Amino acid sequence: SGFRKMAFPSGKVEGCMVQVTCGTTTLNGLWLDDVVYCPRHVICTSEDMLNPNYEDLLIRKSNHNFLVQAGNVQLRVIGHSMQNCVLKLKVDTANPKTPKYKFVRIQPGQTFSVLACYNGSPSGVYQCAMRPNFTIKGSFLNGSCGSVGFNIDYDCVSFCYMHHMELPTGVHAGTDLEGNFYGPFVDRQTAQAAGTDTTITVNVLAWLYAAVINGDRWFLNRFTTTLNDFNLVAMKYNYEPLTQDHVDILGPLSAQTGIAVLDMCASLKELLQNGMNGRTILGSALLEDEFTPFDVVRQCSGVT
Amino acid sequence: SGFRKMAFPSGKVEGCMVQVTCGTTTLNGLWLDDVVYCPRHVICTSEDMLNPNYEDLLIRKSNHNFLVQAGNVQLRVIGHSMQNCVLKLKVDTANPKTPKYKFVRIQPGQTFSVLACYNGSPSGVYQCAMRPNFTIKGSFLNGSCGSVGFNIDYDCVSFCYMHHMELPTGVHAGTDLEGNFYGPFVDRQTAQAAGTDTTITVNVLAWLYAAVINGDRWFLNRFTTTLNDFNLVAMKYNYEPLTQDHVDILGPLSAQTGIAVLDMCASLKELLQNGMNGRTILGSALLEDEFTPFDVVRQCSGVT
Ligand SMILES: CS(=O)(=O)NCC[C@@H]1CCCCN1CC(=O)Nc1cccnc1
Ligand SMILES: CS(=O)(=O)NCC[C@@H]1CCCCN1CC(=O)Nc1cccnc1
Repeated sequence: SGFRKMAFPSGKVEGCMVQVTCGTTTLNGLWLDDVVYCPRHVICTSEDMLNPNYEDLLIRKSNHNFLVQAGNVQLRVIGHSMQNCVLKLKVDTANPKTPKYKFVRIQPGQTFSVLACYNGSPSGVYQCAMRPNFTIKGSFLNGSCGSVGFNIDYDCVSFCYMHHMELPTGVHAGTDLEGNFYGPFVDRQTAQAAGTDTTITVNVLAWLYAAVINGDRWFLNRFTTTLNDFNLVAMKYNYEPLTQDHVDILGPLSAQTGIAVLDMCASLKELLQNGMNGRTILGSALLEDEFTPFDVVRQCSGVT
Repeated sequence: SGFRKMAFPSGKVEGCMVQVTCGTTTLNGLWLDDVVYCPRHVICTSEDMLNPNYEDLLIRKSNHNFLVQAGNVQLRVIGHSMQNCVLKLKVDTANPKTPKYKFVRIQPGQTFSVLACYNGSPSGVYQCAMRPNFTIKGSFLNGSCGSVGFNIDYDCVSFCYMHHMELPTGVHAGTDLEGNFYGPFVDRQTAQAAGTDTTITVNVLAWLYAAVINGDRWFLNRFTTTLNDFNLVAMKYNYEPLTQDHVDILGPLSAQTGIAVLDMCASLKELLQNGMNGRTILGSALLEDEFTPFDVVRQCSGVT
């Protein structure tokens, strides 16, 4: 009973967080095996951030200039390299708490947990989604850079995000663990505006299935629709187009509830056109889109 | 930038979760020092749950009937006792991962993180609040009993909740770590209806301060009110009465933003009377009440 915005247990990732300092800038690093990954903007001063030339700035940096501390103990840096927008600091000690891990690059609409850190110390964990405009709506202050996003499949942590910046509008941008930004963003203090933050339709549908499974059924109507008809309405409301791949992904939820995917689309179409009328669904007055179909199945089945 | 429903990092609590089985019932236990705490209903069969006599049922149980497994290894039970609605199983091994801890009994309106577990294995973490009717709106399935709620102050985990049951309406009830239920609930499969789930006014105000700090200011109006005038409106909307103690607790948020607490009350009064008009505050279409003033300060300051 009940449906909550749930993050993965963060323990495995807490065991990887370290503090990285270069000059007067301190941010977070991810320590996996004998490598510490961190945003390359750790080498910048506030005056460098306006138009940094990372290759040039890195020439003035040596291994001993990167101070890495895990807990209250210092790690010895024996190498450093830049891969895209991340620095990889080779240390002389493999992280004894390194979990089984992968680096994955997620697609928009995919959700993940963020372990927000400051000074290499965890402050909290929350669930995010990669928006269709490649931003994330996180909760990050100065010092949170290097905090990571991840998913866990039993005992393997798939790291998908590393926090790099906040845009002037308060939304967030970062990279995968190979240092490639999600979206068109760059690690520079410049005019970077996000595109349209459309709603992740397949995720809203998954959450409507979660509401039916949990007893919230008032929005179920007597209508059906087609993908093309639904998509005409979805476009109008700034919702992402629904594809047959999304319908296939919702199949297990459709099977468990006996509600055909296109019927749920028609209910969603009426919610968009009529509004909620002061009513709530799973304690929310808006259509939640940061639960994937996989998250709904996992939460409704108790996957550990 | 940004404000998220954030849970505490769960690592310290993950190191305490064990599986407890008695007969055909398997639930979760909390292993701190050489004691495993778990709901006493682990001794019940589905036929016992209708009108259980826990003292009588416990007579038929011996130490060897409680199977405790931490990871894939079995713990030896050398004693057992019932304290209120929890069982304390003494084991021969102190939990090597026992963090610094306290057992606290929270008041309604207080928030906490829940590490939802099944078979002693963590599945997810989310943030909850003890409702004014002493229920919690969690996400718990069969097997989640024994999952705990907690707060962390630097390195000391204060355990405040242990999950025991779901009411027929899908809301949740549990105890503190001394086995005393929050509210009038009992660990019996019987007619237990919750009282009015009023809104935690002081928490809504704290979240409105968080919205102002994060740029969402559209709801700020040109009015002020008094505690008595505000409370007349609060009663009408099923909001908890606001006291001078709550005003004092909001003082740091009032100071940081320069918005007098009573002025924020007047903004909240207008939001109640006029509604949101299709607008959102911190990405929500309803007034969020599961952030305490302390949570707002902690998140807005980056406490680790
Ligand atoms: C906001 S801006 O005028 O576009 N300049 C961004 C500043 C630089 C641009 C280059 C990379 C470092 N940031 C710092 C940064 O974004 N820190 C931060 C703070 C809060 C939340 N998240 C991260
Ligand atoms: C729902 S009732 O008809 O009031 N009976 C409650 C059953 C017994 C009553 C006595 C204690 C054990 N529960 C089982 C229980 O609530 N399990 C569960 C399941 C999902 C979420 N959370 C917990």
